[PDB]
Amino acid sequence: ATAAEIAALPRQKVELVDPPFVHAHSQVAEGGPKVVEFTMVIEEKKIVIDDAGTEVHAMAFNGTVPGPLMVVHQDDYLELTLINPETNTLMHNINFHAATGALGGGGLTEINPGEKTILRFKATKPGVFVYHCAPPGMVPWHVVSGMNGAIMVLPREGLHDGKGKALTYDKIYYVGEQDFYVPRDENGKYKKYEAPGDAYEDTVKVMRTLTPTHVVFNGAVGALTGDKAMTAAVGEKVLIVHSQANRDTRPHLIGGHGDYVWATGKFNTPPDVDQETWFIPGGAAGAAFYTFQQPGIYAYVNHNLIEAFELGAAAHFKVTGEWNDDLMTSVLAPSG
Amino acid sequence: ATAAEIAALPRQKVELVDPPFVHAHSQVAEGGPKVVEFTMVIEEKKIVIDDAGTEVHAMAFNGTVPGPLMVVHQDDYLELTLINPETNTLMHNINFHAATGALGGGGLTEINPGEKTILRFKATKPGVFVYHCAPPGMVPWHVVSGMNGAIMVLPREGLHDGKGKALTYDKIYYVGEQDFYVPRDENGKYKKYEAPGDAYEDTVKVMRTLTPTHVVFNGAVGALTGDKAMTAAVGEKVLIVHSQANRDTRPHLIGGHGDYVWATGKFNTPPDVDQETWFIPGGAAGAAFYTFQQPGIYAYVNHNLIEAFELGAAAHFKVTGEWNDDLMTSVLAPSG
Amino acid sequence: ATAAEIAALPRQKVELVDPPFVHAHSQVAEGGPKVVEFTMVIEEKKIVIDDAGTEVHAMAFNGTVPGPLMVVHQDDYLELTLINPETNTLMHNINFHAATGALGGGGLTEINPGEKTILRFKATKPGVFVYHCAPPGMVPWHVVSGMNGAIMVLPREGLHDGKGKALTYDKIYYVGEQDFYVPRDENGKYKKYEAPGDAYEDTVKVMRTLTPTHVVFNGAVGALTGDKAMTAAVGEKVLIVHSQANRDTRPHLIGGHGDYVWATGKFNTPPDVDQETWFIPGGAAGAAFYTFQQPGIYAYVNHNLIEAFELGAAAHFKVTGEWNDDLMTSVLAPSG
Ligand SMILES: O=N[O-]
Ligand SMILES: O=N[O-]
Ligand SMILES: O=N[O-]
Ligand SMILES: [Cu+2]
Ligand SMILES: [Cu+2]
Ligand SMILES: [Cu+2]
Ligand SMILES: [Cu+2]
Ligand SMILES: [Cu+2]
Ligand SMILES: [Cu+2]
Ligand SMILES: [Cu+2]
Ligand SMILES: [Cu+2]
Ligand SMILES: [Cu+2]
Repeated sequence: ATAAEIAALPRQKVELVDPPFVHAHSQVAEGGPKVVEFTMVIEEKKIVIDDAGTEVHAMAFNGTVPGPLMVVHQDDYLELTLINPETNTLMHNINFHAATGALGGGGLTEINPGEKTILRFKATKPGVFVYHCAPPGMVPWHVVSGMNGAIMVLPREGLHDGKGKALTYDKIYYVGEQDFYVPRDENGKYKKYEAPGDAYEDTVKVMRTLTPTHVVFNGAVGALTGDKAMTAAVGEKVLIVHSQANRDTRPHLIGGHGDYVWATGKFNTPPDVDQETWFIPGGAAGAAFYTFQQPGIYAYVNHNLIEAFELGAAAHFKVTGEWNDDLMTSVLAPSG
Repeated sequence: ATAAEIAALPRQKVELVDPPFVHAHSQVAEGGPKVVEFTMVIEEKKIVIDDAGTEVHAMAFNGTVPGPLMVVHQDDYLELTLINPETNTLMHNINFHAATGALGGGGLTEINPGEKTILRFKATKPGVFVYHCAPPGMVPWHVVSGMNGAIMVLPREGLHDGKGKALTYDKIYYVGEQDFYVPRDENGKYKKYEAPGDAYEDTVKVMRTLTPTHVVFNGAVGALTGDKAMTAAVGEKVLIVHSQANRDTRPHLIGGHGDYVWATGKFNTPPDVDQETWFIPGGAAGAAFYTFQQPGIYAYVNHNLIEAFELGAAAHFKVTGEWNDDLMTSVLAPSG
Repeated sequence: ATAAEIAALPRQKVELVDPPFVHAHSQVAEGGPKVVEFTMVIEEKKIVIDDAGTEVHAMAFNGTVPGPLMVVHQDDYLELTLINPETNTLMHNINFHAATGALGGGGLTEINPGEKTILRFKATKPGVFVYHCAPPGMVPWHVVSGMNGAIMVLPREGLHDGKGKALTYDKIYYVGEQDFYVPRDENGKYKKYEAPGDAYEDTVKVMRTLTPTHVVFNGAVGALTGDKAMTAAVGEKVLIVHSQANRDTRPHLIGGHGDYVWATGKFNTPPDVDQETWFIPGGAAGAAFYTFQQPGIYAYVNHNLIEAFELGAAAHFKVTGEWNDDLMTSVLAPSG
């Protein structure tokens, strides 16, 4: 496509929504190729990641951890206006694993506080992909400070299983998993810092142990529980998009399954089926499609149970509906 | 199926056998759907896991670590009678990754010492699946104390390769891999405790490092080596079911391969072929099919060689038969 | 084939080249089955792995880390002459994951300093496979000292996608990833030893932590950058073979993708497509096929960014050619 043909394409401005929600979109593409426009302001901010009050000097796209999920269709163009407010102190940029060239866009988006840039790339490959900041000299630090998210490039024809049959979800949720490495003092207590820079040296030491102090969904322990628990109903089809820009994870829906799982996150790669626990490597996004068959509370976790229950990697799904005794029933309740 | 149709289904009691062995079963289903009945008594007991007398207060389904392998066919019902003797001191339950609803059955099987419960679930998805105890608030602890196992839900038509060609094994083994986190004193000696709960705090501290002190098969270092090595003969087709309820593993048959490997452990997902080393994520089970071609001793290991030879993740296969010089031969034996 | 039939097969002597380059070969088999001959001399030498002068007493096949990549075709016979110089002090052998029998050849190739041996095996399974030393009693040690490599067993008819379409690469590179566990003194400084055996004890304690001090490509930090960066040009098809003999890895081409990826490294297992980041379990090799579309410098890393940018797992690709504004363009360059 020439610059003229591209400039002639229709454009649609999209308003991003905070994770785990996803902005309105059409599973099946509307018309031909479009230039989808997104805008994100980078915010360096202090966030609390657990009930104890542990602090992290986050570097958040659109002000959230993970950054929001941008959705486009294959062969559409994603035009991102990225802003780094003069209130920030570090240089930032963005790298789309979905894009091709200049380190995923990182080599063309280096912006200092008080600057902005607009990047456009053709979404040539369908699937879910990770995106993260990557400043030459402190890549891992920025990413484990929460500066990452994901995008979804849907086939123009929507989703299908490995045999041509359509897969249409009723709901979609984006679970961004984050590994945090918070310094501790001699008492084993998490340390606090005045500015993000102050924590760098101590943090790097923790990072080198390759042992995160916290592994959380949506920026904090329990962030997707209670009133923030995700929801569904028996019969409802749900697509759960999951990303981890730095460390491996192994998603598992307790009480359920991944009926169709694109574990590698790429739609032209047939999804695995009837999965109990799938695997997403650090630096990637994956997606699972499931039709709920039983009501009740479900937990969605990274299945290294220590990471799930001791480190923070557990979310909840509240599901309404009629219980199915054929699928499961208590013949004899706990009794003497 | 109607209420009457389900109640009319044949009920069959099956006696379990200890791992790595598997109870008698047929690969191709014999007759229509059945309600297969199993009973397991829970045992809390101290076990030694290495040659240094290191102890673990194990929580074992049916008295073994891993728990035994239950085998049923797709659409059969698995009805488990779970017993927690008055001699035990902890609460227990069971979570079947193969089941649908109530956290895999955990929310319906919480039993205190002196109680029993009967759970029935329809095995709707074919594959090998992990099962483990999962008491709200103490999941990882009981799981890494050995309270986990697996089940195999065979297709009613038996196993087949990605092309539809049947795969019939002559024998089957179940290797359950366990990550243990044993506390050590300031001198580096593993500590001993009077009761399970006494070790809780120290153990959780070790668990948080995400670094197991031991990684073993069948509950102890060397449990499947020497005189307890598994066996086979040249020409024999063997299915090796492998599980890890909490941590990733990478099985490898030294000297052999995984001719067909359902790495995700699910039969409707085509198996990978000619595998050197496969990957099973924590929270799942997988299965490898291999036809032995050469006689001799083979080592079956988790291929992070430190976990295999330093931590204990190594088993052996003793194979009888005639050597094949076409496949391999020493043209010049070691010499000056 | 009988002994006589094999002895009648044509032989071909191959000259090995140092990684990341691969010795001359043909993608499509040039003629019928033959006995491909290779010779490697084991070199026990000191190598500096980082810019801090950190040393490792390496055990290297053919004098390099990783060992060179041997290329044959399915059903050819690989005849390796392994030599252990009198100048060496340790016992060595070789285990081919691609071979069938005697622990992959390790039980037939044990050679003391001043000895040699000739092993011949039939490459019956197509794909990339790991090969490494495995001295009963100290396995993990030699392997994590750099004594491992890989070989490639191409289909007779060359490479194909999942649908049978031919995949012909213009260039091929072999990246051997290595996890090192270097002991430190009480000041956190890496220690040096005058003899290999001298570091054994100290090394074993670091290995127990399952936390490498270094994770590198081709034996050292920055080894595959600058004067050793891999090259290509827009439109060129490149196959990137990657192996890890002891620990998991998740390769990612920054700015690009893995158009076709045999993640398990086995050719009869259909490759995944449009990959952002793939996964290779410790004890295996994988291969990715990509056609560069953009010029510029690309980074190739193990996508646990701490491992890549802090521990050393990073390589570079220098690509010449013209920039493609359709795929990516900076609508608005960084500005006020
Ligand atoms: O099934 N996860 O506890
Ligand atoms: O070749 N097995 O370590
Ligand atoms: O997108 N590679 O860091
Ligand atoms: Cu940034
Ligand atoms: Cu950054
Ligand atoms: Cu990245
Ligand atoms: Cu229990
Ligand atoms: Cu329990
Ligand atoms: Cu579970
Ligand atoms: Cu050696
Ligand atoms: Cu060795
Ligand atoms: Cu090996």
